[PDB]
Amino acid sequence: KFPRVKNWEVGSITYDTLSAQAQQDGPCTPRRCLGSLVFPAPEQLLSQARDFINQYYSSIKRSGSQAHEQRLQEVEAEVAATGTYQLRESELVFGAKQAWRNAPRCVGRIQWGKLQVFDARDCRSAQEMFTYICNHIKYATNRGNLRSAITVFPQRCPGRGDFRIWNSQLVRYAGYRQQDGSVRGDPANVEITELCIQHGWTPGNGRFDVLPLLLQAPDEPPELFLLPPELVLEVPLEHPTLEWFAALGLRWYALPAVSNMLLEIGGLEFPAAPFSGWYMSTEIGTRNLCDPHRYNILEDVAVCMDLDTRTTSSLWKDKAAVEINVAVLHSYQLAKVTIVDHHAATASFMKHLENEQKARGGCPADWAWIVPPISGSLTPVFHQEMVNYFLSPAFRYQPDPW
Amino acid sequence: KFPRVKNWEVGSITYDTLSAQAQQDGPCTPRRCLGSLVFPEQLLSQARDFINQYYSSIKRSGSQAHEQRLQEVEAEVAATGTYQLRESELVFGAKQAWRNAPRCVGRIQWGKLQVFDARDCRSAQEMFTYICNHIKYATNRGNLRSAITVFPQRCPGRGDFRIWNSQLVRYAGYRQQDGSVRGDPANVEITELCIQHGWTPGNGRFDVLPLLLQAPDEPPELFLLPPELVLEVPLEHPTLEWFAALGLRWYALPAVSNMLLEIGGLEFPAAPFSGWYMSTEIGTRNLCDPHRYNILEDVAVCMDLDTRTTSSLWKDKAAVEINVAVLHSYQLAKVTIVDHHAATASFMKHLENEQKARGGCPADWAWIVPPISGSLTPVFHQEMVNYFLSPAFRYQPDPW
Ligand code: HEM
Ligand code: HEM
Ligand SMILES: Cc1cc(N)nc(COc2cc(CCN3CCC(F)CC3)cc(F)c2F)c1
Ligand SMILES: Cc1cc(N)nc(COc2cc(CCN3CCC(F)CC3)cc(F)c2F)c1
Ligand SMILES: C[C@H](O)[C@H](O)[C@H]1CNc2nc(N)[nH]c(=O)c2N1
Ligand SMILES: C[C@H](O)[C@H](O)[C@H]1CNc2nc(N)[nH]c(=O)c2N1
Ligand SMILES: [Ca+2]
Ligand SMILES: [Ca+2]
Ligand SMILES: [Cl-]
Ligand SMILES: [Cl-]
Ligand SMILES: [Gd]
Ligand SMILES: [Zn+2]
Repeated sequence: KFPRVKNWEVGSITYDTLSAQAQQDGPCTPRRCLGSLVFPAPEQLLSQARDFINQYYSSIKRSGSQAHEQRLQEVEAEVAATGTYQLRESELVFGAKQAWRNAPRCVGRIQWGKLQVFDARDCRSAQEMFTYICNHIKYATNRGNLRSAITVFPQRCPGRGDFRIWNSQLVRYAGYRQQDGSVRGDPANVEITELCIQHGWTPGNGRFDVLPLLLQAPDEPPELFLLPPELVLEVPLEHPTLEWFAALGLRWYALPAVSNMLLEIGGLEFPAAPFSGWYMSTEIGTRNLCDPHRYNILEDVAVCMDLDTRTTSSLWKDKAAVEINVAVLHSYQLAKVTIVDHHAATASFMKHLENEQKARGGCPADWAWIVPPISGSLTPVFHQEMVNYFLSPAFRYQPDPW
Repeated sequence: KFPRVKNWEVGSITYDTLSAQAQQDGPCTPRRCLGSLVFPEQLLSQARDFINQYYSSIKRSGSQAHEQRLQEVEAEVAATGTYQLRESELVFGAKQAWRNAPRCVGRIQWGKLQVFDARDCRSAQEMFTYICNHIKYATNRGNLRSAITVFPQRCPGRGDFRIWNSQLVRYAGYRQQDGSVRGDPANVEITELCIQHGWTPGNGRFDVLPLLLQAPDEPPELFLLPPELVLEVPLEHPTLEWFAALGLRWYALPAVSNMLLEIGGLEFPAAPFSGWYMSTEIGTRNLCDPHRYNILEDVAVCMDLDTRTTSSLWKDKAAVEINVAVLHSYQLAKVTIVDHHAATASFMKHLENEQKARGGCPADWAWIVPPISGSLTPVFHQEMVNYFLSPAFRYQPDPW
């Protein structure tokens, strides 16, 4: 049939009929589920192009119209002559919003229809690429009143290299491999930090050194660009009632801007299409600051809190982590930088699921990524069964360009 | 063909070679993953493969004893349509079924399991006696001890032994003409069955239900558990003195009673098992789930938390203190309990042991990761592979 999906908080039941439209296959089989893994041609292009055009003309309630038939005929002829085609500008906007809407691991998809799409398909150099990125960062940051945005650089085409942003995000803190084997700064960024240095970047020695951008124009080594400090909004972390917390000297940046995914629309591939929204506080407070392999501050906050860290049964870890998340939310609200906490984010996502159930009969969702990393069952998505599948247009992971 | 499995905290890689022996099929397809759903004579080949497991396990594979049990079960199935496990095979099967349970974080303990053979049971009155012995043994005055009691297997033409209750110890749930529930909302159905089959309903929030035991082809029989048999822990907080006044309690012994145990093609629809609690089961799920006791906002109000904005994390702060209360109250009463940090660390060790022992371990990430402080535990960062091995515990249709 169709997967029967239950919400255990309410007792309610839906069927995900949308999953039957899934194209690209996932990693699970009847023998074994791999849902927990992080990373698990004209006729095929036309089939994807056709389906996307159908999606576009459905969205504007013009299916089967003359304009619909003619755009299909047009895409066919371009593919027949060139082996590829070009999106109309309207199709690109629609495609990027659909890719977000289709992203199973994104809890912020209530917002998918409110996405500023910057068309950078006529970009020609790394320098111009940097200008686009700075305007993106300026637009999206908006002095702390964050606006979702994506900039789409030229599509992959035969006979020419890709545009690529080497950095995984537009704003990342350096992670300097200390000589012991430890890291100063963000350990997630040791590799890209070493690539920046190797490409001419004079490194700092702080824990919150903003990395430069390594931008790759087609058939070119990456070129290094320093973000103007006034462009990179940061929030000093303090706690509303733990006054020593500010002395920890913690900071995070305003703008989460993923820059290393591939955007796929109607068979066309955009290997450089950085996108940004605003943070959910648990990404900063729990993951970025408390992961053992990230900044790993949990035990130092707990010790400062004078918690009994000798036994796990005191739940000092849970107490310290809550306060770190309180500090993150308080600090962003204090600095007037958009942020959403995980209760509000997951409530909005439940509303997204209900909208998508009526709109499309389902919503691809990756439960382990939608459930926040603290307080899981205190949010409503915990009790919501979810079906994970791949729709297109899509954001996709891609090999690192080096 | 062998799934690569990464630990993101350490960077370590293993390959799950055990998944290739997945006996049955799970709910997932290449088209769509359904891992988050709670409920997704040829009997000879099952029986054969289990016997091979058993003798491989005692390093007697292909031996004379192996070849003899083989032909024995063959002849038994030919004579009777079913066959009987040797007592030791039953012990090995019960332990394996636990060991193969992907959603159980407690499997570091899988080798210590007291198996109680009740296959000689008939009538519900005998069920009740086997069950009180289990309960007394497993409770052990708060020094909790894992156990299973195996009742007679399903066989053709004969009815089934069924414990109608989902656990041996369940709190009642009652409704009123404001729609709400007093007691445990999860037990409204079993509670009205007990009423309909005789039981006199209390009016409390922690009224222990009676047992509805059913022998083959008779109706289920009410049995009341003796009060001195069901060890409960009044919940108090080490520093929030008003917490005691909320009158919260839970019971010592988690004893699942409604799952089907499957061994070498045989099926036991009544084989209750028990361990001890992980504290987040009580403090987070049973007390704080919106459809269970749902006490979170009650506690937050008593903590003078700001419940009118989500961003004060009042739900998170209240939940931690409820779990602290649970841990403190079980320790004070000297009832075995384990916190989610210690439990997930032990499961990591179990994964390492199982990787060496059989090249993998079926694990359902969504159930291994605790419902609070997820990424603060090491299992959050451990990729896992979920598949079905046999012997196994399975869900089964309710007996009505
Ligand atoms: C506006 C507020 C937004 C919020 C609160 C939000 C939140 C999140 C969170 C918490 C995750 C999990 C990431 C992780 O833990 O690694 C995620 C993933 C993701 N987000 Fe959203 N996001 C927002 C905007 C966007 C936008 C504007 C796009 C694209 C246009 C987008 C696309 C994605 C994708 C593709 C992923 C999945 C990456 C992966 O598969 O690992 N998000 N988001
Ligand atoms: C001894 C300490 C034990 C601990 C701390 C423990 C912990 C847990 C937890 C937290 C779950 C998830 C259940 C839920 O949240 O709904 C679970 C499931 C399970 N346990 Fe264990 N358990 C223990 C003993 C046992 C024993 C002795 C058996 C059988 C011999 C067993 C068999 C199972 C099975 C079959 C499940 C899956 C049930 C489901 O799908 O919800 N467990 N356990
Ligand atoms: C727009 C937006 C808003 C918001 N609030 N949050 C996000 C976070 O989006 C992503 C986060 C990550 C984390 C890196 N993750 C670590 C382990 C492995 F290295 C795999 C990569 C990866 C990724 F691909 C993402 F898309 C995005
Ligand atoms: C021995 C032991 C120790 C321990 N510490 N914990 C457990 C908990 O084992 C189980 C928990 C549940 C959750 C119930 N829930 C009801 C609503 C729906 F029907 C889905 C299931 C079901 C179940 F079948 C279990 F086995 C067992
Ligand atoms: C092993 C596991 O899949 C991995 O650590 C995942 C789990 N869920 C997650 N969920 C989110 N939102 N982000 C993550 O990085 C992860 N990590
Ligand atoms: C929808 C979701 O799969 C369901 O609520 C699961 C999630 N993980 C769980 N994990 C545990 N330990 N116990 C549960 O009951 C659940 N419920
Ligand atoms: Ca009324
Ligand atoms: Ca108040
Ligand atoms: Cl991040
Ligand atoms: Cl329980
Ligand atoms: Gd203070
Ligand atoms: Zn799956």
